[PDB]
This record gives sequence, structure tokens and C-alpha cells, in this order.
Amino acid sequence: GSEVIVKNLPASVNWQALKDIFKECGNVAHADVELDGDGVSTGSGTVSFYDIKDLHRAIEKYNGYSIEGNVLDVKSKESVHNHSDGDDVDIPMDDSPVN
Repeated sequence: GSEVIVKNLPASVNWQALKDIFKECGNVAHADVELDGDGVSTGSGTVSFYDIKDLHRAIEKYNGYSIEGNVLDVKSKESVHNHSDGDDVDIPMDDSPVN
């Protein structure tokens, strides 16, 4: 897993303000947004983090906070590794006395 995505900021907040939501720590990484075909923006956008070391710290700090928009909510690209090997069955099982 790597990077984060913000999913509740409205089109009133945009890339150069989105930067400051994380650049307030006295450093900068990188971020972006993807406009609709009418040119109207989203607020909802992608953040490329400093490193995974500070991502997990920032994830608990800014999820539920608000800056130039709504309450903001934060997600990540996650991973897939769980498999399926035949982990369940559909047959009876018991032991009764008999001679």
C-alpha cells in the first residue's frame, strides 16, 4: 500500500489549497485533482505522501478535519493477498455409539 486519496472536499477547494492541508507541517510532497469535461473541478483528489512513515501519522490527524470545504475523509490504494484454497465445506459430521 502507498499514497492517499481525499473523497469529501468540494470543488471550492483545489490543488494549491490541497497542498497546504499537508504542507502545514513545514515541508511539501505532491498532489493533484481531475476536472470534469465542463471545467468545474471536484475537490476530491489524490495526494502523493512524504513517506509511509508520516502517512499513517497524518491519516489519524486529517480524517475528520475541515479546511476550505467540508469535513474531509481519507482513503488509500490498500493491497490484495488473502487467497482462497477450499476454506469451507457442505457435508455432515457426527459420532454415535454402535456395535
